[PDB]
Amino acid sequence: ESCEYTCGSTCYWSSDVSAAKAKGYSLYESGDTIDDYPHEYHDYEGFDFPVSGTYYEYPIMSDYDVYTGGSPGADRVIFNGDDELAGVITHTGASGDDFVACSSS
Ligand SMILES: Nc1ccn([C@@H]2O[C@H](COP(=O)(O)O[C@H]3[C@@H](F)[C@H](n4cnc5c(=O)[nH]c(N)nc54)O[C@@H]3CO)[C@@H](O)[C@H]2O)c(=O)n1
Repeated sequence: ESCEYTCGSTCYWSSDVSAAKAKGYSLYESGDTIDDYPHEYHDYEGFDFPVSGTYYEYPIMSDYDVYTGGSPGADRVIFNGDDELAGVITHTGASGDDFVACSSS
């Protein structure tokens, strides 16, 4: 129950991240979307993610429910077509539609 990632003030447990990615990926895999998620993520920000691209983003929710439509909020789980985790990012602390990385702890 440690915070794998911390987005602004939000604590995500490894299980939170995994469930988000898992959802995002099962959709990616079928070629489906839910309110435009998962979305390809360009990485214009320049994050040097530990896994290779291309990357996809899927909302990760501060209430810990898996995204299934509606407002996506400020946080995103980044994964690739091999279901690998790249990271967790957020709009929280960034200027607009731009992102900043979530910290570990
Ligand atoms: N400060 C903010 C800003 C947006 N949000 C919500 O975020 C969503 C949409 O955000 P998001 O999923 O990131 O939508 C982004 C992505 F899907 C898409 N995209 C693709 N590649 C990239 C990239 O490298 N960078 C980037 N910033 N956006 C990208 O480009 C749009 C941004 O222009 C919306 O409902 C907003 O209400 C928020 O809660 N707080």
